[PDB]
This record gives sequence, structure tokens and C-alpha cells, in this order.
Amino acid sequence: ATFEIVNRCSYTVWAAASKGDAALDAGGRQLNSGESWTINVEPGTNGGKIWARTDCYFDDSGSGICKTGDCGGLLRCKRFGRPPTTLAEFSLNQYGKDYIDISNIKGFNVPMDFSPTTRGCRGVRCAADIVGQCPAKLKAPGGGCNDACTVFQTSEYCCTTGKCGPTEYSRFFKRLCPDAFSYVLDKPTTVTCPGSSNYRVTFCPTA
Repeated sequence: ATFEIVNRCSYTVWAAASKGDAALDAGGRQLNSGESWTINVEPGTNGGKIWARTDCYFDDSGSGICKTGDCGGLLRCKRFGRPPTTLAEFSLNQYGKDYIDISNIKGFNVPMDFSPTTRGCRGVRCAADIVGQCPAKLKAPGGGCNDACTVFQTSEYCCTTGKCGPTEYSRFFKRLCPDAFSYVLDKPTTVTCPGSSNYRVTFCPTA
């Protein structure tokens, strides 16, 4: 499946794509404002994620650090990124279908649209001004808006034990972006697409 990753932000993003223990395609690429990157994701892939990283510093060998979404200090990501990260999440070819969503469970850094290239299902978007409205206690100094689990590290927010519910912090994300997961046990906003679809992930969407 192809994923067209498009940066329409005023700033550079270092795109990342991983399934947690390995890169998807090249794993990462610098996208200056206006640039795109098309990757191939293998059929049947489960637990894939695409995200933006902001304000990265890499040397000639591809090593350094990003202010948001850093993946072990590498340009070409193998593993998932450090919060805060708006997440495009997908599993493909599961019982004949693809499953896509956007998640704020690990916070928000860059606005995102995640849409199929086919008419057979509907895309999702979280592009509200979460960083500008971020409660002070959730603000990340390097940019972005942390989820409450990252900040407070309690089950109330991290949903590690029992059955967590909405909190004032999950509600902050949910009201701004109803179509994205706001905490682990949020009512699902996963979209079912025809199996073997292709997709576009747009940073800073408008139209």
C-alpha cells in the first residue's frame, strides 16, 4: 500500500514511519514546507504509525535529536517517537479490511489529516489549534502539547490498571478533535476502509 506523506506546514517536519520494532519503508525523511514523501507499507502490516517530528538536528550520519517525536536520535526511525506526537495509526488487510485512526493518546505536535485515496471510506482529521490552547501543565517546552499520561504518570491518565475514564485533560483533546483518540479507552474513532487501500497523510491540512 502507498502512503503519500505531505507537508503543508510553514515549517519543516521530519516525517517518521514505523511499526514499533522496525522502520516502514525508509523510516524517516526530512520534508521542508511543501515537500512530499511516498512510502510503501507492506500488506498485512499491523500497528503501523506515521508522525511528524519538529525541530530536528541531525549530523551527516543521520544521528541527533528532535524536539518532538524523536525516535532514538535517528533520522530513519526504527521505533516509535517520544511524545508529544499526533499519530496516524493503521493496520492493513485484517479480515479483508484496513483500519485507520488518528490518536492524541501520546499528545499532539502537528495538525494532521489521514485520508484514503479511494472513495470507499472517509478520512479523519485533527487540525485544531491544540498547541495554542494547551493547558500550561501539558505544554512541552520543545513544542507541542503532552498527553496527561506522559506528564503525570498515573493510571488515572495512563490506563495501566483497571478501567480508566475521561479526565479534564483527555476532554481537552477530545473537544478540540472529536475524531481522534483522546485516551486509551476512548470510544473508538477507528475507520474501516476497503482492504488494500492507499492513503495520504497531510501535515497542516487546509482544504
